[PDB]
Amino acid sequence: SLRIAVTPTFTSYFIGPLMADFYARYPSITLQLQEMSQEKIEDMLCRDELDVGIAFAPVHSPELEAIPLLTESLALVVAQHHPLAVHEQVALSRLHDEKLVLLSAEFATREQIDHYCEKAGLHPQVVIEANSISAVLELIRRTSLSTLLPAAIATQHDGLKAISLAPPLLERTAVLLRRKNSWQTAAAKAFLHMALDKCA
Amino acid sequence: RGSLRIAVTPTFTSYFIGPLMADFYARYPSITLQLQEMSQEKIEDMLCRDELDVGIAFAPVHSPELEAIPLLTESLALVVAQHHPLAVHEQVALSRLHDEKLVLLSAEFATREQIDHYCEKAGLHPQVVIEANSISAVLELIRRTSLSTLLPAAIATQHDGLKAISLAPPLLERTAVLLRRKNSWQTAAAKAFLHMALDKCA
Repeated sequence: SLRIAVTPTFTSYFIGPLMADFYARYPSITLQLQEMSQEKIEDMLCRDELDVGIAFAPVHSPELEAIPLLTESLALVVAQHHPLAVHEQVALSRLHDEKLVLLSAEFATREQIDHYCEKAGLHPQVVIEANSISAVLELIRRTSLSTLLPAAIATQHDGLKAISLAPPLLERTAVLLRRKNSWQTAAAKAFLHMALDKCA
Repeated sequence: RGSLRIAVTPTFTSYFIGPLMADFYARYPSITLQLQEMSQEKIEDMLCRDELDVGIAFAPVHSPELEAIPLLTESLALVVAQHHPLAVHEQVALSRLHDEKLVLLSAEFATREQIDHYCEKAGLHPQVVIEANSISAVLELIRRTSLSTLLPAAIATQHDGLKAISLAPPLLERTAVLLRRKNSWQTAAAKAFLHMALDKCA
């Protein structure tokens, strides 16, 4: 009965493949996956309500151990018919003229976006906000709007492309979390190992 | 030149609201849009407090101060990947669920609540090997395995690698509804949105 929790960005590109592979390898293990804020993941782990979590550094809880997983970098994600979809990379200043669909303020990703946009002197117009990554992706594929999301998400979807931002806007280190000195089951350990191999 | 605050229950995020909002935006680019998926209860509550302009959920509505407009009928289907053994059929007997290993939404979702209730009622107790608090995650799991899930048939249409198999005796059918607080006049945008919502279901 492996209980997994991840911050919202991972749901859109990381966890699906990994869990599918794990299930295929170990069909007898019942899986539970929940996406939620990092704070809630850290708290639930402390209370042994979860076996493994996936979030970002820095971890706020001392009783938790963090193992670097990968680097997540924000890109301008657009549909193939977007004017900028022709480039592989674009200058950060381009954001000024972009009409964006973004995740709402309760998402850590949106918080970081605002902070670093402010820091870089960028204030693009946000015409649409949604509290769902899937909703944002749907909106971008059907319009000429763009969004700011981890580049890894575009790879998962055909009609979407991730445009790297010249001076990068946001880079974060994804981490695997587990409560220290509270030992793991064979399934949990296998899962952690699989998560690392996939990122190797 | 105004704003439009929309709320919808989870299933609509996966097939209905995306196309509708994209069309609305294209038609009225000057209107700022805000979309939030949440439980029906929270949608009804927020509407009563004028914290939303329009909501989409299901009958029956519990709040008297809200007006409901029938939108469409949502029926649960067995959603599988094209390589699923049953993907060859367009319809299967409900008894098939017994042998299915399912990936379902967790207990906090009304959709899961209804699934459990009607399965119990029909004398069906399929094995649930994976639970997730996200429709997207469920879909990704189904695409990559030979498991199946129970979701609105309309979702499969949106995804190529997925097929919705109709259930002989249906399992669950719900009336989707548009919600707006009565006697509290709507903006031009809100009214336009409602009309567009209906046209797309016409």
